[PDB]
Amino acid sequence: SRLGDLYEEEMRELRRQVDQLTNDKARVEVERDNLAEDIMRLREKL
Amino acid sequence: LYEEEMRELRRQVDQLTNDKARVEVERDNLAEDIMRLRE
Repeated sequence: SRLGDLYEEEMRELRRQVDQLTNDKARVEVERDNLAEDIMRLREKL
Repeated sequence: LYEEEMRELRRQVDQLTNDKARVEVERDNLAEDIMRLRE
């Protein structure tokens, strides 16, 4: 009943949080690597 | 067998959550060093 459907509402919500974090994490990695690029450039300008 | 899913997605989320907190620290320390540099 409401029980059968509730689990689907979870798997949905859970796989949704995954995709969120999966993305947000990729996006932080990019912030990260880029800050490093920036440090490299600033360093070669010595 | 349904739990296996509900608990994997549940772990997978905890993993990502930790992985992302970690990468945020990496990023932020980088940003702080850039400040330390230009500063």
